[PDB]
This record gives sequence, structure tokens and C-alpha cells, in this order.
Amino acid sequence: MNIFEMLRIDEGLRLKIYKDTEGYYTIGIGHLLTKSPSLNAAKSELDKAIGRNCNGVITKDEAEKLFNQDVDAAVRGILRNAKLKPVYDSLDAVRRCAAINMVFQMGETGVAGFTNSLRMLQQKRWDEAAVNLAKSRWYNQTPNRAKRVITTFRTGTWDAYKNL
Ligand SMILES: CCCCc1ccccc1
Repeated sequence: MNIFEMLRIDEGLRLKIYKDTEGYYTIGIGHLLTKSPSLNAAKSELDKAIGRNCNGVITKDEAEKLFNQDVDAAVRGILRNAKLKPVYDSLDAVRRCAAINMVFQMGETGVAGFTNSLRMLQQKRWDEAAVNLAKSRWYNQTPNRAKRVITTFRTGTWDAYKNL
């Protein structure tokens, strides 16, 4: 398992514009197009992202290219964030994947309220961190995915992803 396989499981793959769990236009492997309610706005964003007139549909290769870009952006975002970088650097490889997964899903503003969880992760208090992480809108709105990510933080293993 690696971060690409993990997020591919969590986000799926859809080649036509769809609405994500929050109702936002998205495509590919969880590539957010816009938070605007306008499908036309989403189609514009898609054409801009892909560099051709897509009419709301992309190829698998195009989806995988956006995915590579998005994963890279997520990781670089962590390394540029003064709050996140030290915790990330303190983690092992498997737990780093859990970190990237969360930032991929919610961005850095979205993890802003996780100060206490970050502290527990940095301290390697894994059970405590796991309990704290579940006290979140994140957990309540996407519990199956959050449980997988939390299990990954708790154990430092891929046990939650092994049965897909
Ligand atoms: C739980 C805080 C958001 C995810 C995260 C955890 C550790 C390091 C970077 C990012």
C-alpha cells in the first residue's frame, strides 16, 4: 500500500463530473473543480485544468495526472505549513500517508481545528489521538473513511485498507 492506492480506495475513480460527499462538483480521483453551484463554472474549471474542451468528461490518464498533481500539492502544502511540518516529519511512513489523506480531503484550512490531535500525534499518543480525531465534523460526516484513516494513525499499519 502507498498514498496513491489509499486515496484511490477512498476517493474512487469517476471520469465524468460528479458531486462529492459535500455536494461540490468534482471529477477523477477526488479532484475538486469548484464549490460553485454552477455546472458551467465547473466545466470551465475542468477545461482549464486539463487544457482542452472536455465537455465534462476526461480519460483515465487525465484523471491520474490530476491525481498526481493533487497528491504532490497536498504533501508540499504540509511541508510549507509551520504547524503541520514538524508533526509530519515526526511520523513514520504509514502514518504520513494518513496525514496526506486528511489534507487531501479537507485542505489546510479544514484541518485547522485539529491542534489538539496534532499535539497527540507528535507525542505518539496514538490511542488518545485516535479518540480526539473522531470528535470532529470530519468523522461524523464521512465515518467509514475517517475510521480507516484513524485506524491507520492508531496502528501505523495498513490493516484498515487490506480488505479495501
Ligand atoms: C490531524 C491533523 C491533520 C492531518 C495531519 C496530521 C499530522 C501531520 C500533518 C497533517
